[PDB]
Amino acid sequence: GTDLTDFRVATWNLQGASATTESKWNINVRQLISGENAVDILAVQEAGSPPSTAVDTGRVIPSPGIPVRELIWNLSTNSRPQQVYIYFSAVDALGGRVNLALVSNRRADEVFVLSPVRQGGRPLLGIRIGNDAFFTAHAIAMRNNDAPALVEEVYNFFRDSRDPVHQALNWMILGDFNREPADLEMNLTVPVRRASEIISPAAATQTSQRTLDYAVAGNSVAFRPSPLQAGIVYGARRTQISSDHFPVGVSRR
Repeated sequence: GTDLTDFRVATWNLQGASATTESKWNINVRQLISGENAVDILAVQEAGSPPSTAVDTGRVIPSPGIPVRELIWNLSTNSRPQQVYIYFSAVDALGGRVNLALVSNRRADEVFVLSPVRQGGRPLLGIRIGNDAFFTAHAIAMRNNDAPALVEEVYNFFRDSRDPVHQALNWMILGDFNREPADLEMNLTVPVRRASEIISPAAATQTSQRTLDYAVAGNSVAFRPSPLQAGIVYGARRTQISSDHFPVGVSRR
């Protein structure tokens, strides 16, 4: 119990494309995951292609026909955070504008790959570190979209586990839900509402003043609210990155 507060996590839709993401990874993602205020886990949407120097470990990951690879990314041989692990899903083997990733400063103990909940939707990619699981999500930009069903899929996945320790993992879904926080909350079933909390920043997370990028923390057997808060990473700076979404960080209030 009392888990998620040990981690600084974040989510960023970097609006990347497979052919041109080198700077967004080698500069912008690198800055989020290293240095004095590094996040431990970063969820990425529209991830493009991973850094050219990150190398597949060959880890065998069970998956229901969804591409997923573990890569090691060596960042330095001095700077405290020396290497990180990337879990990358090429969603399209074609244009590549809706790929997903998780970056972590610890190897994943377990990797989760859950199927899309709607035709044309993205899968859910998650990792477990100890008693906590973290997912990256990218709901469809449409009216009345798949965000509630994505959250419901994660809640049911853990509830249905045969192992009681897996049923009680603390989970967090970080992503671009493509609807505002209250709009997601009101469209969840009663048991999922009572078993989770939405953690969202007070500010807009994209340039159109909408709050679309945030986190849902939950536990499928015994939920207790966590003292977590979300904020805009770099909210105090005027940034010139080629994404219309801002990174959103989550950690203890």
